[PDB]
Amino acid sequence: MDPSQYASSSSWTSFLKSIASFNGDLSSLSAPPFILSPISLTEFSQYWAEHPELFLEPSFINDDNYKEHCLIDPEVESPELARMLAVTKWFISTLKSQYCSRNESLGSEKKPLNPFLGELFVGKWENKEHPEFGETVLLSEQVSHHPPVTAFSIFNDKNKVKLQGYNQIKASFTKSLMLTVKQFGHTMLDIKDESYLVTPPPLHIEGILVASPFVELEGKSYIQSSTGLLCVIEFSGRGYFSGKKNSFKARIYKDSKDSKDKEKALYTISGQWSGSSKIIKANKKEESRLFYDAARIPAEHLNVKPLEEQHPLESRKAWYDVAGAIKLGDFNLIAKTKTELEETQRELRKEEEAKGISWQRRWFKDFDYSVTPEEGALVPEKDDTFLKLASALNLSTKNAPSGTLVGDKEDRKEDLSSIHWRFQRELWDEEKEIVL
Ligand SMILES: C[C@H](CCCC(C)(C)O)[C@H]1CC[C@H]2[C@@H]3CC=C4C[C@@H](O)CC[C@]4(C)[C@H]3CC[C@]12C
Repeated sequence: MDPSQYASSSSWTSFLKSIASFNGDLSSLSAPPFILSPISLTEFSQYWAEHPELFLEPSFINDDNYKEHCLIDPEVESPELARMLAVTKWFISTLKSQYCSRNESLGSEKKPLNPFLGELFVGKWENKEHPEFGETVLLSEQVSHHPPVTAFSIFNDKNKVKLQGYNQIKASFTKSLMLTVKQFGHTMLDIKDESYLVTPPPLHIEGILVASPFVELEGKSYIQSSTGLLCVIEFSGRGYFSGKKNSFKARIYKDSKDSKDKEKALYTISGQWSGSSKIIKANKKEESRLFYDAARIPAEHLNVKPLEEQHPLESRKAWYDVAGAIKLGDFNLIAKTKTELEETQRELRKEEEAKGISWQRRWFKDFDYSVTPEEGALVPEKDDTFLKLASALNLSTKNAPSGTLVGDKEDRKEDLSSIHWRFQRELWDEEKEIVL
């Protein structure tokens, strides 16, 4: 049907009625074919680096050239600050990819494919037009199905820029049918020997009643550097804190302590992350400059090998039949193909249980950060980067919502684990089957 027919359709009405009985698992809802996306969540990891030049920029800034690598402030105080400004610009640049890509390619936000345990998605940004850049690799793996958890790493060996992280969510519907989403997990970016800890923001899905879903961000995100510098990004939409949707205000401080006083902000950035934003240095409001305009720089999609040469665990290869059925809009075929894949997985889980076998993750391992870890689990190292960055930001190391600070209600929750997924580069180095 035409999108103008979605909202009043029998299918959508049935879907909305099933929300009143939501059990916490989004996959239990009856999503009509018109609201389905043929893209799996394991693919979302690619949204962290669709602007290759911004991802790598920090690695080109040093003590001898930093003032030439800060467009909005050729008088920037230090290379550490120039790099924080670059990391902040990169982070803001990821937002349109992360949260607006389906609206552009599908017409609205839609239900992504729920990845199967073990699902992989790999590719690379060859950066052919920039030999100094080198190849940037993406590795994404579904490390959990119950609940869904995606782990990923994006790395550029040539310039020593590496990123790793994981993601999972908890969702709930309000009585007004707003889908509230809390993200869990964090991402770490290493620029040579300098590190940055990034926490994703909470969000909500609007437009459910009218069958035209879209994401709006809320809350805050943090970017804590090993240099002590901290960027605090606050999100809002429509009105109340801004005159337009997809808005934000970011402030960079010398350290976490200073972030307690907005007046101590070294720079203040404001605007729309899906559009343009300006930056002000100190309190010189009369001298604002353009910081980033998402509309001027088209996203660069990574190179993925043809389906013909993909391993059975690779996302597009595995979901091929379902994706085809979704594109055809065939109700019965979508049900048939999806059930075939998911039933096969259920059978595997039951077999492993009967034989006393467990599923082994491929390139990531869960590290128990709790004081009393499981006797067989892996434990963090001495100079763990996450621990030092979390300490500097006074961030909870428990499995609380992303960005939870020590002492917050979520951090004071009883019997809360502290297990975090970490990339094991050695496992990729010794990979014997998967290629790019
Ligand atoms: C599961 C729901 C859709 C449910 C639709 C329904 C209720 C009709 O089935 C989707 C919609 C928006 C999706 C998020 C979009 C962006 C991101 C950022 C990425 O880095 C991690 C995944 C995440 C949080 C998506 C999760 C799934 C979401 C909420």
